[PDB]
Amino acid sequence: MDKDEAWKQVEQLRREGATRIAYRSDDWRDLKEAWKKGADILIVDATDKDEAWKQVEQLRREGATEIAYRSDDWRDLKEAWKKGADILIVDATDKDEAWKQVEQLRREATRIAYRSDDWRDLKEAWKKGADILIVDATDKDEAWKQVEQLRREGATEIAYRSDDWRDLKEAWKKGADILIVDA
Repeated sequence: MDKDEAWKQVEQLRREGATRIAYRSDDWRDLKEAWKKGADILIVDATDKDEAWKQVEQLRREGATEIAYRSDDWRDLKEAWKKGADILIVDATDKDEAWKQVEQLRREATRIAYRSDDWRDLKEAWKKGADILIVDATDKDEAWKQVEQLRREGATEIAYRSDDWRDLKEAWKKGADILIVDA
């Protein structure tokens, strides 16, 4: 998970013409650089550091307009929204309480991004209101099959995550619109 390699993936996807590139990191400085290089969606992870909202705060001040935040903890997600995140990432393995909070805000504002390794799960989340459906099957055959099926279902804002721009480009070709470089 090397930053210089990650930035190069963003650069290559930009050269290929992608306009909805995302970048996942725990460091606002790394995210700011990815932003300058072509990433429009900046995902603050810091699933290790608690007050990772400090990172959201700094990116907000720097002027990024699409900041995402991942936590399984609805209280953390809500704080991140308050500090300027507009995309809250919830996971299939999360407690039901996580979606419950992000759904309240989504009605009122925020977008919900749902990560599952089962495409039928992702479809249900789409039907239940999720704005962004993240495919991250490490098997590429299965992952690209999930992207294809979500496109067939009409699910919108399909995302795929990889450390390799070539896999992201294949996902893009098959129907993914958001391409997450995992730094």
